[PDB]
Amino acid sequence: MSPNGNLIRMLVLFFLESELHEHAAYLVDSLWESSQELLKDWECMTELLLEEPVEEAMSDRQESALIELMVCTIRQAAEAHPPVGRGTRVLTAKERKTQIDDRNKLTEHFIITLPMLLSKYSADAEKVANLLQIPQYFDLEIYSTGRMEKHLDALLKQIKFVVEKHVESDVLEACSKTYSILCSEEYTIQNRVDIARSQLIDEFVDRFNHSVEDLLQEEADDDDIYNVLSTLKRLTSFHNAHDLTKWDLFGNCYRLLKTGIEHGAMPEQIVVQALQCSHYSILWQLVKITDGSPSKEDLLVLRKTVKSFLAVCQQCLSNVNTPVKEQAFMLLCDLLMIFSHQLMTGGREGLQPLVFNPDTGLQSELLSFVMDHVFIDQEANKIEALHKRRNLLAAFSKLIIYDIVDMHAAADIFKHYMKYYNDYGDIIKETLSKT
Repeated sequence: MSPNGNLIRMLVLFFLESELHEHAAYLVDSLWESSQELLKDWECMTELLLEEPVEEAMSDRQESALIELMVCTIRQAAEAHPPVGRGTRVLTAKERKTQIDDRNKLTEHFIITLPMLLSKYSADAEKVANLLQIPQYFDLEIYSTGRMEKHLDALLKQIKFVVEKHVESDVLEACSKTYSILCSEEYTIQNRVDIARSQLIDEFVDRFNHSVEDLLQEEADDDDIYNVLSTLKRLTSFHNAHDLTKWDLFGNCYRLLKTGIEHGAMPEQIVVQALQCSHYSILWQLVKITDGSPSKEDLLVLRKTVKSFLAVCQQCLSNVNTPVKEQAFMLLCDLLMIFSHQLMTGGREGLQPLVFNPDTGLQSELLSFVMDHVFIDQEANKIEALHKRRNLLAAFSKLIIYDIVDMHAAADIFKHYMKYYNDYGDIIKETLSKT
């Protein structure tokens, strides 16, 4: 009770202090066989995190670690297998009973306590984003069963406070996924969550719309920018996993971008978010059209929208800020692939009017960016910058293979940048082998 509390405090210390386990997941997995009983005392952990001390209180670093270890033990119990990277997975009768009983325990416990944890740690972006990895392991039917509506209401209260307090993309994405999970995975509660969600969206689409109007009518304040960016960020996070087309967000995103091209003075993060948001609006418009039985006029409406947006991304390659260029580039390579002739697979030849062949101008600009921004002359941030330039090239590579760009002009550039490997590689290879 306090005994299991000491073991968990020291387990959190051994993790943080030693360098013998880099990953909480791997530490938990390693102790799992021997210490499952301790590692699922979730009442003990939530107690440590929620109680006030008598003496010796936990540090902010230690609290952070305990939450991370707790979410790891919650996954391990729910999934009943080692974490990604330690895999190899058939369960005995007793392991399956333990999985069900564990799923039942952590669900009852965290439905009650997860709202209290979010409340207390609401301002801590890393902590809240970890805590919000928890409902995905819930046995959501229990919200009905335990006459537990009061606690669903409480989680939604606290998610609302999180989204309202925060702009970090990790936190917003955690909130977006948590609404997803609560919705379309149990009809009983689907309606209650749907109401809380659209109310949240309504309040943010109003704030976004008023701020867009503020900024464009306006000289322009620091407030005027913060308000647009901050509200747009929330809606962009959500627009990936929630169809927000009923709010015409593409319209106001389009104006923001059209203004940043024209008078050249739109802040980079507004442009990036505005591009992402527009893209998500277009993907969702596409799903409603595929699955529906769309008219001729329906197709030509979306086509005008997609042509105007391809044009905005083309133009945003010329923006001075390289995060803008990368975003525009990534979207160009997505959209040019999506609205390729691929679209007329699976008997869906109705969609021909939605097909887009990029012009020479565009293909040349999609060549330029690769030369300028994938292949550049010159810690932790640089292994991350590299994987992105990889993802950029790979996105571009798909367009080459299907002749959507000039496959020759591309390979020519791939020669030019591989030269020293084709000219000296054998000599460099053998030299290095004998050392």
